[PDB]
Amino acid sequence: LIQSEEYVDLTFKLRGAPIPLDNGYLTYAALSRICPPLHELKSIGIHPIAGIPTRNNLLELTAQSRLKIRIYHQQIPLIYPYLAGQAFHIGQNFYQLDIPDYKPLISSESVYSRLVIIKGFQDSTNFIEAVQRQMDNLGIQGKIELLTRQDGTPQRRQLTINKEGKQFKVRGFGVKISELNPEDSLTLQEQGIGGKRKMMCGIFVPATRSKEEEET
RNA sequence: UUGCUCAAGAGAAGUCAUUUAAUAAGGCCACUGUUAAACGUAGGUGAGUCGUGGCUUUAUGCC
Repeated sequence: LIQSEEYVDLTFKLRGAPIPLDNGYLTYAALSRICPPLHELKSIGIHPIAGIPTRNNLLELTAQSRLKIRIYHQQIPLIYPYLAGQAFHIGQNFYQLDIPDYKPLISSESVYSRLVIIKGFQDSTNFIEAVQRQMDNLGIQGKIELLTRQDGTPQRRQLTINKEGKQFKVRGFGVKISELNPEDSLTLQEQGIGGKRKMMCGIFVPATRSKEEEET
């Protein structure tokens, strides 16, 4: 019920050809090529693109599909002229961004992260204690829950970094976090957890997306 | 047993051979969607994969 200050969500309407469901390095590299200053930013995150799933491991862009960026509201003039109204290419297709809209950061008792990556922690228990430690660093208190598939197993995801000729394997979990209170909820939403924040993973969102991800 | 009792209009046959509805035609010439305005002030979101790889002190974050 508390709208966070100093942090906003820059949302660009996204249109173009269908894209892989694991954009990650693809979208990040495209934006970095379009926006050189995006590479050197620190406290910025790119939202997972919202669109229905299509065949293979691709993702189809709808009219509601939009590129959303979480950024310090004073750092917008560093990337706005490079992104607002410009176009970026994923693979061989051209994608166009229009004038973005600002969305405030709302507090929620239960928050969700579709993907959390911590280096060197692959099992569930070590990952859980690592996220507890990360909460301890930021001084946030809450109960950690892991998103599960239809079989109840904790859900894992993989990030493919196509750096140079070799392709890289970075993997993590998707967690659901509640019992946060609005202040710590906003703190976790801005700060995020884990690494690879610009890599379309590690940021947070309300638990409605948690249930939606649980559905499929 | 009925002005009746019985009783095949039956056999066979190409409507055929040939013919351009053809020669010619501009839907054409003309039109202003003219003239004027303070944004005042308060309307929200749809979804994968499975066990360390180049930096960096395991850390923990970058590609």
